[PDB]
Amino acid sequence: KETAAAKFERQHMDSSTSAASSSNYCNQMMKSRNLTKDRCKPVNTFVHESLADVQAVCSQKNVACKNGQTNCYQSYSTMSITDCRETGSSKYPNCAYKTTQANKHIIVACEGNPYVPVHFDASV
Ligand SMILES: Cc1cn([C@@H]2C[C@@H](O)[C@H](CN3CCCC3)O2)c(=O)[nH]c1=O
Repeated sequence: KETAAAKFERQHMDSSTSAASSSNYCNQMMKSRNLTKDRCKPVNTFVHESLADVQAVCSQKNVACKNGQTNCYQSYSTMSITDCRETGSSKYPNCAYKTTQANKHIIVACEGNPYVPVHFDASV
């Protein structure tokens, strides 16, 4: 069974590229990480930093989560990320995405022992 920590890694980690992420990136990545299986997931962010660096965000700047919970943390440094957002003409099962690379602070929710990222909240 997939732990919440594992699901965060599958959905949100891509340390293998620094972000040279082509226009193709989101179409390929959303599919291979199984985010287009039951529907087209509308919005999803991939972080291009080490797992150690992203996990360390759980000990960084504590900020309110969008849902009002208090277990969110914003990175002190900007990180290389790619936002994937569904196009208007995207129709399941042919999920289509706009790929946008940026350098931004990430906000993640953390839980558990060890205290690790389990949700991607936002980038700022
Ligand atoms: C704003 C933003 C949201 N997401 C997320 C991942 C997943 O937690 C979220 C789905 N939310 C669930 C309720 C509202 C939307 O899209 C991202 O992956 N990147 C973002 O920049």
